[PDB]
Amino acid sequence: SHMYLINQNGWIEVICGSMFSGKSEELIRRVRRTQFAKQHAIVFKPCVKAVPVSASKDIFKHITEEMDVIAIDEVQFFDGDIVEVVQVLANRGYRVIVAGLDQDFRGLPFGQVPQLMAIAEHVTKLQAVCSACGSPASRTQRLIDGEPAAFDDPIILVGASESYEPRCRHCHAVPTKQ
Amino acid sequence: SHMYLINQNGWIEVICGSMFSGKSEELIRRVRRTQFAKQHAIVFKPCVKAVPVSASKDIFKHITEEMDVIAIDEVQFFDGDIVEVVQVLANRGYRVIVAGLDQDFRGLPFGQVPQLMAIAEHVTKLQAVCSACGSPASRTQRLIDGEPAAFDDPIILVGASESYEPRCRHCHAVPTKQ
Amino acid sequence: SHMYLINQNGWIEVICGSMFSGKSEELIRRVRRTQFAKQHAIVFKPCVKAVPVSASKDIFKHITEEMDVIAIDEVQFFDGDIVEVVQVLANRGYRVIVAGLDQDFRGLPFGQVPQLMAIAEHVTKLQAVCSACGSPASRTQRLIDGEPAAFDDPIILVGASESYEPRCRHCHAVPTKQ
Amino acid sequence: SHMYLINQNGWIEVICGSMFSGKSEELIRRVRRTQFAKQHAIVFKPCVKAVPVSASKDIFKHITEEMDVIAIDEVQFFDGDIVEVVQVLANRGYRVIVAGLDQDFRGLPFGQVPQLMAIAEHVTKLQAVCSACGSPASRTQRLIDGEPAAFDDPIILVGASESYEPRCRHCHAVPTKQ
Ligand SMILES: Cc1cn([C@H]2C[C@H](O)[C@@H](CO)O2)c(=O)[nH]c1=O
Ligand SMILES: Cc1cn([C@H]2C[C@H](O)[C@@H](CO)O2)c(=O)[nH]c1=O
Ligand SMILES: Cc1cn([C@H]2C[C@H](O)[C@@H](CO)O2)c(=O)[nH]c1=O
Ligand SMILES: Cc1cn([C@H]2C[C@H](O)[C@@H](CO)O2)c(=O)[nH]c1=O
Ligand SMILES: [Zn+2]
Ligand SMILES: [Zn+2]
Ligand SMILES: [Zn+2]
Ligand SMILES: [Zn+2]
Repeated sequence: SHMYLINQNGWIEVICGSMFSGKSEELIRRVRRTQFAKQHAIVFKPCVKAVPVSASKDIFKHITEEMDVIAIDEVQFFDGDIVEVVQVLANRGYRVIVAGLDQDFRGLPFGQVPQLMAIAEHVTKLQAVCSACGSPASRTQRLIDGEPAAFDDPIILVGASESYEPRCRHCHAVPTKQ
Repeated sequence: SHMYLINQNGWIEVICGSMFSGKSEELIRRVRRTQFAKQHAIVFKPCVKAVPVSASKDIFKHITEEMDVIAIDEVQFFDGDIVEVVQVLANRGYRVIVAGLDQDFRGLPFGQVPQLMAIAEHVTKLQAVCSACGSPASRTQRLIDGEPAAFDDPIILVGASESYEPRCRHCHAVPTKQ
Repeated sequence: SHMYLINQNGWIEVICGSMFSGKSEELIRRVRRTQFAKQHAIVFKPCVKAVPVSASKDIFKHITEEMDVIAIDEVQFFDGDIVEVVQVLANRGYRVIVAGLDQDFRGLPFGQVPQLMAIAEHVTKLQAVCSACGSPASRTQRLIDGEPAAFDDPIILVGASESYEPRCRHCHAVPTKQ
Repeated sequence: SHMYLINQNGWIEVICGSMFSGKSEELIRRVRRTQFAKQHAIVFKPCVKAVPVSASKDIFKHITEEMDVIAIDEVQFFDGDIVEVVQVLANRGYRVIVAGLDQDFRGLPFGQVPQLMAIAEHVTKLQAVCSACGSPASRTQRLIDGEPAAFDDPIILVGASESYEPRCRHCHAVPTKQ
């Protein structure tokens, strides 16, 4: 015979975009509306309380039937389970709100974020303002001593303003070796 | 003869919605992207610095050719000039970002906000979560000692949580005399 | 004593923008999703069937308890009742979808559209592409024999391509007498 | 030495969602605004003119310096090159508009659509109305003789109403063997 688990009407909201676009601020705006309504919310991170986790499946250990809203920040960093983990959470009737980068510094899709964008009921893509020219940005520029990082430098490198900048595609510079 | 002033490509962004929807937080998110880009921003209020003003036309006194972005919060409160003031600012090439309530406590259009929504290049309408039932809110409920305010009580009454609550239309209650 | 009619969770969606932005096409897209779901829809116009009406209150005569979705096109043209008419429809539990111009040819708010934008749960503002320069348009330019219409010519003038064009604010030209 | 090709300010717009959500209609709305502005547009499909192509890289053969806008429908069907092909088109200064399913019938990410959603400047996710319950849909249900298709049936199966239906997640049924 065939098996069928009946999903509940939870859902997923994805917030994504380059660094500096206010993804985390928008996650928190949404979460805050939640509290004015007196719902129970929890926020997860890698490394209302914010709870660090080393694996996606660890999220389960921290959850209750009491809880209404599950937020996860910096999702690009989450492991390969994260797609399944959020699907199951939504299927259980939770509002799952998820924020992370769409693209790494090369302009390539970051981690499981594209998959989350695909399965999500709602997607919000935020833009920053380009540092070089003032028009809408859609990229994170990595700089090293003022110089644009090469296409071959590591995908993951934890940092902030000291290494990163928002740019439109025109101003985005990712040099390759020949 | 006929006169013609050539507008520049400034524009208007309206952020609106009931109390508690995060209008001001979203104004500030937008303004903050501005600073990461090193643009000059100013924020106006009734009663990056926040500058109180008693009339809309007073905004002009505080502006420069240096400045790039003009934000105005709590726009429902601004006088009858505000439509013209923002049109002229945009026409001068500024990015004008404006936040205020769409509706008063009766569910009726608040101040000049509907007109601003009409002339604006961008409109963003934010929703809170309903306090009574947990579904998307689109109204501000006024309560007085737990009781829903009558349709005849003043349009303007400055307050916060001690008198106000977000609700969907179903849960919104505005009683009338007979 | 005080009276209170309990609203149902109907709602309003406003679609607005300059001529040529595809307001009517988007109204119909939405309406069409409705039919794939086997809901009962009706469309109203001034002058699934499209039904002309000379007054807003006339809409009532054409409605049923069977019906689920009420669409109204060219709302700028509707009389002063239209705000109340749509509020009551929503309050009765209908999905009310409404399309019309945000601005007349002068760049001023058109009819009751700003009020509808204020009371609506959802607002969608569509942009066309500017004819003069190719960037996003937000205005309807009126031309008469190639020449930009004066600020004093009538507010209402029924027409299409033979008199009208979409423009950004920079390219929008509304001359005034001196 | 290192190589650097300077991108132009073209961009990508993704339109996605379940079957029946009006993706193609919205592609055409956008394309049509283009024509009112007198820009040169072309539309591509798998199998203003609509041009069938068997490989993504074939798109190049059909393009000019004259052309301004490149639309591609049913993108889930396009091969592994499509991400690169659209990146390069945007990088060359074209407005690239792309429409396809976010999810296959199992609720899993379809083809290269998630990657396109990640690299795109704009993402629009459209919802249909659920056939079973009338609330917003976010899934395509596959039915075979009235019965929900198993999780193991082929990923690709060309069809329309005779096999497919839009549903919310609650009503979506994808049975598995045990
Ligand atoms: C753009 C980018 C950011 N990051 C990191 C830097 C920050 O710590 C984090 C985004 O907040 O992601 C990468 O690891 N790789 C990248 O390509
Ligand atoms: C909803 C509502 C708010 N307000 C006030 C209360 C707050 O001070 C402000 C919104 O932040 O507006 C009114 O004056 N009238 C109203 O109907
Ligand atoms: C822009 C504009 C359009 N119209 C009319 C022309 C069209 O018939 C209709 C929009 O489809 O509105 C006006 O009457 N006044 C205006 O200012
Ligand atoms: C939902 C779904 C649609 N399709 C096909 C059916 C249609 O021909 C096309 C969407 O228009 O994609 C699949 O091949 N697999 C799927 O899972
Ligand atoms: Zn730039
Ligand atoms: Zn409610
Ligand atoms: Zn223009
Ligand atoms: Zn359903």
